[PDB]
Amino acid sequence: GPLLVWHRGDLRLHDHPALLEALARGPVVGLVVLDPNNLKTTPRRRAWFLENVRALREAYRARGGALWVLEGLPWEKVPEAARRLKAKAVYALTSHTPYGRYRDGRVREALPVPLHLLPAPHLLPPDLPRAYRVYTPFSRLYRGAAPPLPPPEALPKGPEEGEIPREDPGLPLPEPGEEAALAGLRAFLEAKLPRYAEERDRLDGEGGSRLSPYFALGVLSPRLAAWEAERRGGEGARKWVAELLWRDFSYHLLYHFPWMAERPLDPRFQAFPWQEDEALFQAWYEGKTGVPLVDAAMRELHATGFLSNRARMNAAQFAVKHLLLPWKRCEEAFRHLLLDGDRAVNLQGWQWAGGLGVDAAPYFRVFNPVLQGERHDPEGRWLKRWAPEYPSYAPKDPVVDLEEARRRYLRLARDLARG
Ligand SMILES: Cc1cc2nc3c(=O)[nH]c(=O)nc-3n(C[C@H](O)[C@H](O)[C@H](O)COP(=O)(O)OP(=O)(O)OC[C@H]3O[C@@H](n4cnc5c(N)ncnc54)[C@H](O)[C@@H]3O)c2cc1C
Ligand SMILES: O=c1nc2n(C[C@@H](O)[C@H](O)[C@@H](O)CO)c3cc(O)ccc3cc-2c(=O)[nH]1
Ligand SMILES: [Cl-]
Ligand SMILES: [Cl-]
Ligand SMILES: [Cl-]
Repeated sequence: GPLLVWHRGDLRLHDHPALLEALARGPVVGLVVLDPNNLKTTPRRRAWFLENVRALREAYRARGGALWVLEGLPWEKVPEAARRLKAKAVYALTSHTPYGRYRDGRVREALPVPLHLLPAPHLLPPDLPRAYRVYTPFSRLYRGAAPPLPPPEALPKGPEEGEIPREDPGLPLPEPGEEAALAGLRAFLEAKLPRYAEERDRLDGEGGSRLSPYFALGVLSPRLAAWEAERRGGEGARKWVAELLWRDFSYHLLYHFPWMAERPLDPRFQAFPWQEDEALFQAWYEGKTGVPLVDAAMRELHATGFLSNRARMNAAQFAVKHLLLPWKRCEEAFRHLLLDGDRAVNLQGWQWAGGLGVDAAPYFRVFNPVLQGERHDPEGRWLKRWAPEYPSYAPKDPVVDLEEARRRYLRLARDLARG
């Protein structure tokens, strides 16, 4: 009887504890379940996930192995596959999310064989006992990456079942699959890493790796990435690994503070008088604010499914601080546009950019959207690609009065934080 390897947000063969744990015991068959709880999302994200599942199947086939893909609720389909295959047990990487725990609990109940869950590779795990709200103390627990696990060589023969739907992303996807991811990683470490510290705050994000869409789906292990960067070493290297660690900090935060999906981490802000306003929400959402930087960011996001960190923090903070828009709606609309959209990481980013309690980032830091563009888009090349409407970073009939909006937020936030 084979062992089932159930891939979720780990669509790869390299550094995959569940895959190896299973293969060491006997023949394996891989499984992906196309779960409506994750797939009732935007076309771009459905297609990014589907095409990486397709790539993983190709990877299994190229090694002579079998990847099943079934559609439906995991607690129906996983036991289905285990019965049809006569599997002895199912292996998967632990998910520490509320839905991960719910789903895996229901799967374990419905399976008449063990579900063996192994820790996913991390730089630091999300579920350490100590809760940290601040990145520095959390980051000090990291002492360098453990070595990643090899991929299998050839995989054991088995029967393949199930179809992988072809869906329209509506935009150009990156090349899916771990072969493309690993090529991307090795090029970045070679060419860009040396100046990463000096170039990671560009509005165009061209100093960075552009690997988040692979990290989000586990197509690339963060442990392997951290290990490879550390073997490279030099100055870029420490700073880039620090950013990998921000990803793990985000999982840590949502794990210890699950209620931050509902309300600010900082309790002083839980009564902030946000101002719902359909028109303003839409102006922001569609990048029609009259603020060049913000409009460029949101138009790039709509068209591509990616945005640099420096653009994300400007676009997100503008909504929260300059527009006073309810953050939850904005957060969710933002995640749905992102190929790398990842609930914990996006929540972290929004609560950080919004001055809502992450990393004790102070309320009083308010981006000046013309200075931000001046500092992070040299000859204005980025503004020109994405909103050439605008001759400069100067706001052009902005949907709000920018200085008043600034003064208004700071007044409100000064009352709240210091009262
Ligand atoms: C408002 C806001 C929302 C965000 N939403 C998401 C999201 O849903 N999914 C997502 O993957 N990232 C999100 N980010 C984090 C970050 O901006 C992206 O991961 C980054 O832009 C990816 O570009 P890159 O791969 O070139 O990063 P690099 O600079 O090359 O960094 C390497 C990797 O480290 C991680 N990383 C880098 N910066 C951060 C960060 N600020 N926080 C957490 N991890 C980080 C990512 O996994 C990234 O691929 C958000 C940031 C903000 C401020
Ligand atoms: O196991 C799945 N994971 C999917 N995930 C990956 C996870 O959400 C996965 O369940 C883990 O994130 C939790 O173990 C997706 C992620 C996206 O960004 C977009 C689409 C999906 C779709 C699925 C899916 O159908 N099945
Ligand atoms: Cl979603
Ligand atoms: Cl177990
Ligand atoms: Cl190891």
